Amino acid sequence: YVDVGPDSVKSACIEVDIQQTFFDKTWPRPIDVSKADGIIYPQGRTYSNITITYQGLFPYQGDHGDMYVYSAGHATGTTPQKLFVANYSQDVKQFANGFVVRIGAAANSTGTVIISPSTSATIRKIYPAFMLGSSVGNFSDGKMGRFFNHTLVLLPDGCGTLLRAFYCILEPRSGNHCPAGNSYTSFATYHTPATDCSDGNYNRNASLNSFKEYFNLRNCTFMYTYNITEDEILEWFGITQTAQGVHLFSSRYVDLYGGNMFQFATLPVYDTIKYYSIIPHSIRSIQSDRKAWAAFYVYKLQPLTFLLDFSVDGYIRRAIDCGFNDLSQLHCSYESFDVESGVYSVSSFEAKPSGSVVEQAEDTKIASQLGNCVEYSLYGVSGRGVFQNCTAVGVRQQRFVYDAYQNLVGYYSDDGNYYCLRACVSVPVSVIYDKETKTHATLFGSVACEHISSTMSQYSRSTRSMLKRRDSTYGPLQTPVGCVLGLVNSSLFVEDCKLPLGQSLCALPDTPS
Amino acid sequence: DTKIASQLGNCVEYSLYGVSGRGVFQNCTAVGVRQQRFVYDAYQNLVG
Repeated sequence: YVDVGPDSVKSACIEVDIQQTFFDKTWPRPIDVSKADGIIYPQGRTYSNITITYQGLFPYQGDHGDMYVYSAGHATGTTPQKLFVANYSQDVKQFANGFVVRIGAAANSTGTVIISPSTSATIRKIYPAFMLGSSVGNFSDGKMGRFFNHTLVLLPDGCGTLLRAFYCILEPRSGNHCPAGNSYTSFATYHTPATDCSDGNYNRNASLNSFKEYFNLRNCTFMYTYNITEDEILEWFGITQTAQGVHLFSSRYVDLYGGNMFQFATLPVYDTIKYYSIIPHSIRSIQSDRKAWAAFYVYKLQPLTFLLDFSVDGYIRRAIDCGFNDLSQLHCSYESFDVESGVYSVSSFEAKPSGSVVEQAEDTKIASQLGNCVEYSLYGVSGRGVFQNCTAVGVRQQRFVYDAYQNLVGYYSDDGNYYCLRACVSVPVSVIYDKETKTHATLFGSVACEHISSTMSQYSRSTRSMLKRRDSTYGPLQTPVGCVLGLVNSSLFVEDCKLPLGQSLCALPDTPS
Repeated sequence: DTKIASQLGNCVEYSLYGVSGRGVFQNCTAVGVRQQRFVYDAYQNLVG
């Protein structure tokens, strides 16, 4: 196995007190895909200033992320005391095709100390620590997140210039406040800047040793280290896993300023990751010497279709999340960032089915539900639709009434009633776009505004929120063509808007640019 | 294995780290992101 060096000498662990309520903050950071936020650059290829479609793992455009903040622990007077940390050790997540993170975003600004927030200390970048593995479970004290067999460990040591990676078995310790002891609270790691991080000799074992104080390193199959340098700039990092092993990505090695991720490193581990957690960390800084740290964010990767706007230098500068909006769908369908003005049909709303209705004499509450849009099963015949009580048509005894295209028109039930079956009402959608003002509006067809609402139970794709920035302040408007949003009854008479809606209606622009 | 690692401009068969094809090479101004090596067009032909 790997030469881990010495085991920890001290038996007892420094006590960890959970101060999680101090860390409740709301500094959300939605992905800006038009700035290429979170974009992982394509593997093994480059391009010129051409725009292409691409398929790969990406963050959702609407994702605000999960936010975590590291802080200094307890100290008083001129000395360190007990650790005062967030409850992040309990935050076990289901791994889901990798994730990406944003680091140091609030650098070159000020924040608060959090645990003693009234100080209003300036904030600086701090690097995250992580644990990944195939299985989790309870600690001996019932605490969440004990990892089993071998686990991945990612920790910076001391100052941000050194990163270490491990694949090893963790061993619980029987000391005071330690994982096999009965005084255990929560695992955490720490850095002690008063003696660590010396300017002529940064403590390259600092955080690993504080890690070792809670978990012994046994059976270690992989260890790697990486060289980093200090910089206040925002950084991107990510993790994915394939049959080739874990892949590590970063912006730092290649694209420090644009922020596109590149294939920084890979790992030999072929064990599939099922679970992921963040290792909580704290600083053992002296009470007067406290320094606040910039917020840290995590976003999940997803198998999505995107436009990518490559620069003349091969860098991705803009991107479009194709499924995010109806407007985004049009940009992807024409492969462009500058679609011509017009009225365009887009994907329709489905309906969204309710609870199932089942009849099958041979389990007891919903044998009927007269009129909605439900899934059903009728003696092994299945489908979905709206039932309505109506006048008898076909020969009862044979039950199922069909049309010439073999669709179930109706049903004679075991209550003696004939029910008409009309499937469900999908709602067609089109959007009005003007390129010159870069504004838009929508039309729902002849369905009528009685069935339209500010949020929808019916579902197609993601959201219509780009319209709703103005259109959630208005009612739907009934017109002769259809129900619309954002259209305003001006009652003007205009010869030609170049955006006719049919009949005699016309979608006039707000006064041109 | 050691004599024709380059031949600047004719019409040659080539192999570049397992990528193969044939064509004329010409020394020209840099375009794509170096590190990724292979520059492609929208139809996935090796531009450079």
